[PDB]
Amino acid sequence: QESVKEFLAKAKEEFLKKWESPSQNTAQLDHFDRIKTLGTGSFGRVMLVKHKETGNHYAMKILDKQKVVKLKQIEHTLNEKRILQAVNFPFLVKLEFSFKDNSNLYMVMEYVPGGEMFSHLRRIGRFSEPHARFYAAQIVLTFEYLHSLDLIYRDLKPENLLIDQQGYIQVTDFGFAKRVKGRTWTLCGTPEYLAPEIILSKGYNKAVDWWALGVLIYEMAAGYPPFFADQPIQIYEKIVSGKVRFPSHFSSDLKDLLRNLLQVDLTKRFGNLKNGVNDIKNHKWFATTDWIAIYQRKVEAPFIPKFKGPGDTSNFDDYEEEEIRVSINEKCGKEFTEF
Ligand SMILES: COC(=O)c1coc([C@@H](CO)NC(=O)C(C)(C)C)n1
Repeated sequence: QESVKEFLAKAKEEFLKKWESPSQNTAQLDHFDRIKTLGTGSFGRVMLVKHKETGNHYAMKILDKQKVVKLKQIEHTLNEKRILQAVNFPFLVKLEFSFKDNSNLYMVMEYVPGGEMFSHLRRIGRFSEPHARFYAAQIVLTFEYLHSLDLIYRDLKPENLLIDQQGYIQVTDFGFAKRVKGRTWTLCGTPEYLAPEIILSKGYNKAVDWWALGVLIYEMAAGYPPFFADQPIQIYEKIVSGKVRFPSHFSSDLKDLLRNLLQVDLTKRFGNLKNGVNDIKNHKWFATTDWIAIYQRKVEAPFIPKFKGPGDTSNFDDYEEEEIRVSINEKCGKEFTEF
């Protein structure tokens, strides 16, 4: 479709201009008040902050440079910021500022107050097929955009899909995203969502994102993932067998789509054939989807999250509140020069 082709050609031009000349050093820590920790990991955390002059709220991801180095995430953190400052799509969380100091790296993102899809899915149990399809369509369009820019996302899971004030998705966490024209090799992603070729240590490509979409759609519509088991080794055995059991409540169209996304042979997997994403967009499970209306945000969402305003944290959970310490000495300056 020439209109889609021309849209994607412009998207790639605009991405490349920012990719080749990345913004740097566009805010500083003492311009913000710290409000609350919204999540925390082995080298980073996300905190709600408020800009002291405008009053705007933001989600600030703070990465400790020394822990990034120890956990072998240098390149991944540089990928994340360089990609996020260069992309622009309705269903991606927007990076507003970035900066670093003696101790940390900071990415100041728009704050999405409705919470993770994960919380909502686990609360309700499972989504109906129309509800799962609304979210799936947004992921299909987002992956069409990213892949056209030669980006692989590599962290699709329900925790990374935030629900905005209109009930639409914002994908967050670009920590594993990478610009890859061909193959890449790093072992990364959560166990339930890993494609077989990642588990088997192969050179893999963008087809891993389409596999993960199959896992996500299955989990949204069933309430649990297709290769579930108690420990990773057992999850990995199920994935590489690719034997899947579908609930009888799944439609025949849903099972057919999922057999083609959860195809172990990556050379046969939907999204990775000659017709690319159009095998997915034209599949019968998506026959009711108006792709343009989804992109334009004209479809009424299945679910509007309950929250009181742009500062409400009630859809995220509670963590021990730790200091944001900044050393008097610069740490790991060389490794993070380009941030
Ligand atoms: C716009 O809002 C956000 O980007 C936002 C809100 O809360 C989060 C939290 C929990 O999802 N994430 C983390 O803390 C990680 C450490 C990356 C897992 N991100």
